[PDB]
Amino acid sequence: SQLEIRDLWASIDGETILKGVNLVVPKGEVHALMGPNGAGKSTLGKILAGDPEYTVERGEILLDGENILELSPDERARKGLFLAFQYPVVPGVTIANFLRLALQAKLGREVGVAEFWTKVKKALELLDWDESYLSRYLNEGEKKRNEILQLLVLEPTYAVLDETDSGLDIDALKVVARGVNAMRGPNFGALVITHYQRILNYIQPDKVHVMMDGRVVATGGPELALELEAKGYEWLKEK
Ligand SMILES: [Cl-]
Repeated sequence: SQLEIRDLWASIDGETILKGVNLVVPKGEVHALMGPNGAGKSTLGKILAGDPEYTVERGEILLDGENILELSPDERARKGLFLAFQYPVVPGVTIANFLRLALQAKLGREVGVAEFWTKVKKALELLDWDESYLSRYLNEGEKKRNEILQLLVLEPTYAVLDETDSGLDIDALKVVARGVNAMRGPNFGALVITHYQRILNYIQPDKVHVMMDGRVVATGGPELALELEAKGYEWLKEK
C-alpha cells in the first residue's frame, strides 16, 4: 500500500551522503521531494533506481511490503517501480517500435499489434496527443516526452521522477505534469524530485518532503513548497 524509504544511510566515493532518510509515499498519492542541490534528493532517486555506484550502509526500501534494495533495476521494475528504457544516439527507430520494445521487456513476452496499439491509443487519449507522434524517430523536452509515453504504457505502480534537470523549462515541466496527472489514481503513487517549486503548480502534491544534509528535515502540504519558493532554502534551514 506504499513505497517506503526506511532509515536509509548511503555513501559514494567513500563519503556518506544519505543520513537516515525516512520517506513514505502511499499508493494513490503524489508527493514532492525538494531540497538544495547536493543535499541528497537526487542521490536518493539514483539509489531507488538501483545505481550500483552507491553503497547502502543501513536501511530498507519497501515496495508494497517487500525490500527491493537487493533487487536489480530490472527486478524492481518487475515489482512495479518505473524504469524507463534507454536507447543510444541510432537512426531509423520509430517511437512506436521503441515503445513496443520497452513494453515487451517490462512484460517478459511478445506483445502483439492489437495489445500494443490498444494500450498506445489509450495513453494518447489520456495525454491528448496525436498518433502521428509515434512515427517520429528516436533522437530526431523530447527525451521527456518519450519517457512520459513509457510511463503511461508500462503502467508502473510507483514512479520516481527527478525533474531537477529540467530547471524552469516550462514546456518540459508541463509534459511531465500531464503524464503524472494522467496516471493519478488508487493504483499509482509518485515522488517528484525537484529543486524549484515551479512544477508543483502543474502537479499538485499531497505532501512535500524537504531534504537537507542527507535527511528529511521538514514535511508539509503544498504550502510548504510555496513558502520555500518565496523565501528560499536558507530560510527553512533556520526555521
Ligand atoms: Cl543530491
